[PDB]
Amino acid sequence: ESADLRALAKHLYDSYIKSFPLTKAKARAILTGKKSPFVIYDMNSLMMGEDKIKFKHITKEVAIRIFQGCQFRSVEAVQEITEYAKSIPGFVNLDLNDQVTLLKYGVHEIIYTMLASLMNKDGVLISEGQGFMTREFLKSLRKPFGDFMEPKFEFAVKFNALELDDSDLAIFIAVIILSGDRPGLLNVKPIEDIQDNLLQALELQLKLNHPESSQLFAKLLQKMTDLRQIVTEHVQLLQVIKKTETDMSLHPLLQEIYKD
Amino acid sequence: MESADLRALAKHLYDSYIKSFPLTKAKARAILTGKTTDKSPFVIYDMNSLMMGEDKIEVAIRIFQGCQFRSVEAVQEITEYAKSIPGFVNLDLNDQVTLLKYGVHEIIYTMLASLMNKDGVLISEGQGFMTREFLKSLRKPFGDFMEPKFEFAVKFNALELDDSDLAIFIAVIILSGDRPGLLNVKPIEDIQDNLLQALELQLKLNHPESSQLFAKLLQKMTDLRQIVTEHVQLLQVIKKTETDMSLHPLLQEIYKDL
Ligand SMILES: O=C(O)c1ccc(-c2nn(C(=O)c3c(Cl)cccc3C(F)(F)F)c3ccc(Cl)cc23)c(CNc2ccccc2)c1
Repeated sequence: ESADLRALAKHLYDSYIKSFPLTKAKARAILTGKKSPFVIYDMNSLMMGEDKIKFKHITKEVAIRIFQGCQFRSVEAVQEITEYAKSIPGFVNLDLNDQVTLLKYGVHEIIYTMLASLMNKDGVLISEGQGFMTREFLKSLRKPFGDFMEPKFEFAVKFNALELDDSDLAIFIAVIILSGDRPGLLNVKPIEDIQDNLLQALELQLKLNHPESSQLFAKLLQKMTDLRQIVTEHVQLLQVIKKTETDMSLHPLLQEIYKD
Repeated sequence: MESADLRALAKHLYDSYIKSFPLTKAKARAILTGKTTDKSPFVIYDMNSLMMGEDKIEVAIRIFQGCQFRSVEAVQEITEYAKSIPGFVNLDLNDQVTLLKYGVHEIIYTMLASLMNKDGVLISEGQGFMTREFLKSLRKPFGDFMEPKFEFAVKFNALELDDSDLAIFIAVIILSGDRPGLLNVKPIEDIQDNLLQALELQLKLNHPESSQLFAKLLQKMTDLRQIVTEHVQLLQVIKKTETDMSLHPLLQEIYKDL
């Protein structure tokens, strides 16, 4: 069934390109200077970026504005991921509650995984690659906002040293979604059955796409440990931001859209 | 590596695991499932039978200090095992220490699962058996100390690993190049690369019907990392509430800065 695993890999890659506008291939071409993006490195260039990079989220404090900007984009990504999951063979046949449970607990790990595609050591692409926020500008943010963003850079630097491309990541993402260990799942067996195929598919993909990179399969799986740990730490930052930043108050309809 | 070389590394590690850990999973299962009239444990399920166990083999504190002493013993055995992992003792000293500092706990809960079923845990080299319910009913935060380890053990034991498997898995845990503060990640990763290859072949040969067991076993490393985190936070809570309590220097040092 080797031919079958190559086929599943091809299916997921095609769906991945369609579901996610800014591919890792495209983002790397932009970061490496290969139509140049707008750069945000201080407060003034941010003010000129809102009226130039036309962020879809301007509705008075700067660090809050950035954090909520990250929140809005993440809510957009949850919809893109939801559309991608539907293409995973077997996903839409699962019990409806279980699909909702797999997406509820998986989007956070997928977002961080995919955010690494947009980062280098020096910053992160934004607005489908038209803007660029420097690591230094993010690390220097006041309050606990400065420490929210630096962990994602540290993880992305380690993670990106694996040198995965989009065809690799498309299967990795599918594998995260089909985690049979999410709390409250009603029928674990078909989820773990699908994950086995995706796991076979990822293993073959990495041997063929990285024949020199020994044990790349194992090493990528160990990155799920790091992902789970950073999602957990991130949650505890939200609780602190909710309970300390009353300036982080929103319009009730807005609070409601962004509560997840 | 060549298959014959990986089999040789697997055999070396199994051999050293038998030498370093006196109570193997094989022995613990023979005691837990029994039929054996020579290996039968005394069962501790309440306060009185605990008192009768003292004459055969605050209450919640005594138990906690019991786990602490056994934990130090486990660290000693794990440290003796690590020394046998080819390449380990040639590494920079600080990294040897760093690998053990972050590795021993994940290995302790791994091997603790061998001593557990759904109903309790072997103790005192298999001569006793403390029920899960009795531990869950301990007062203050102590009742919540041991139950996460049970939840992991039930799932982990469903993998049906034996000792030859665990020996290689334990080795892979120690040689993690992602531990905070490592100075020379490359030589650690080259060793883990060999150990990961050895584990792959071993699980394929010993569990050929167990699809993707290699992948499933590695994902269990996620669950280990989370239970270590919870344990540490409980220790900080007990430290600030029981000032009469005290820790072993080996344990003291493992918990400083995660
Ligand atoms: O394109 C994406 O998929 C994408 C996804 C996440 C982020 C981003 N999210 N984020 C969070 O805190 C966060 C995460 Cl990880 C997960 C869930 C909720 C949150 C929440 F709610 F808190 F925001 C960051 C913290 C630090 C950094 Cl450097 C980036 C992030 C970004 C960065 N911005 C962006 C804006 C426009 C266009 C492209 C990019 C992009």
